[PDB]
Amino acid sequence: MKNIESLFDYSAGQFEFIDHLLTMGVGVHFAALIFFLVVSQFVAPKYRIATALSCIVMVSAGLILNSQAVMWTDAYAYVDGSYQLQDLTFSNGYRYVNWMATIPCLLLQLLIVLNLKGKELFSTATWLILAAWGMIITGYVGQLYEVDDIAQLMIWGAVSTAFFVVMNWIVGTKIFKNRATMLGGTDSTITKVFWLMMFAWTLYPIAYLVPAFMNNADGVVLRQLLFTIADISSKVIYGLMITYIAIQQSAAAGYVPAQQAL
Ligand SMILES: CCCCCCCC/C=C\CCCCCCCC(=O)OC[C@H](O)CO
Ligand SMILES: *C/C=C(C)/C=C/C=C(C)/C=C/C1=C(C)CCCC1(C)C
Ligand SMILES: CCCCCCCC/C=C\CCCCCCCC(=O)O
Ligand SMILES: CCCCCCCC/C=C\CCCCCCCC(=O)O
Ligand SMILES: [Cl-]
Repeated sequence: MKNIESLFDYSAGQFEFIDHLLTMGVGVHFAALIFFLVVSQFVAPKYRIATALSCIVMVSAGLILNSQAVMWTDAYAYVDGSYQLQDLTFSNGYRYVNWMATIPCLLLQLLIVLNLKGKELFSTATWLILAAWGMIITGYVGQLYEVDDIAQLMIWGAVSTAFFVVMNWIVGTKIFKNRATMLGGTDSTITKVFWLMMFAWTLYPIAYLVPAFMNNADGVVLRQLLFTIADISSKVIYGLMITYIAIQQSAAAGYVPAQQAL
């Protein structure tokens, strides 16, 4: 009742498009899961956790997308020519709770392929996860108000954006100060990963703001479309680049299965 999805009836085309976006997302993540599983054998032990983290992200995201898809079809019924709310079973808040788990995984795999270790790894991961959790929690509280109090959504979103900026500064600083340690020419690749991250993660706050500038049923569809683009880019495409970097550095370090795979 606190999310704008509950305010509207949906045309068959809007309802089925959203359903198909979510089910397509389930398929893409679980297909990618198999890919990350199979190629982990070609990654040196030093980096293999990075590919395992992608597996964890795929199943985490895939399970939440599957849950959203079933909640969506549980919540609405086709009555008198439109899909109408029947039960209070759909909200975006499950995405937020999940980010508490997947964002730390996405950040950790980056730090691993940057060749951080020991105390710097643990210390950097700690500040990044705290910043990320601060971002997610303040965003979560904000979107509880996307119907009733847009001013409060904006203020919680400003606080959340401050955490996002500081998090990105930490990430960027570590990348640019450590890319000279990277093997196999991946010092070039990692810079592209950072820009991909900036682009993809910025789509989420744009989706967060849809209630402020497109509070109608098409805005609900747009938000799910943006989430879908952002999820695939920030998790799947990002994971593929992380895995490429891990295998390339593994090969340059003399791991034979990596050398043969490439
Ligand atoms: C809520 C309103 C707040 C508005 C706030 C607007 C400020 C945005 C400016 C920068 C964002 C930081 C993004 C991080 C970009 C990477 C920075 C970096 O990596 O620094 C390079 C390093 O210094 C070399 O070694
Ligand atoms: C796979 C999911 C990912 C990478 C989620 C990332 C989410 C964010 C970067 C969220 C950022 C937000 C803000 C910067 C302010 C508005 C509230 C958020 C939480 C949507
Ligand atoms: C309050 C929340 C704080 C959470 C801190 C999280 C701590 C994570 C620290 C580092 C995880 C590294 C584990 C995997 C080791 C990879 C190194 C390797 O195998 O080459
Ligand atoms: C229970 C798992 C959550 C772990 C939280 C630990 C990380 C703390 C990070 C920053 C906390 C930001 C506090 C914002 C809460 C205020 C919202 C409210 O209480 O209404
Ligand atoms: Cl997620």
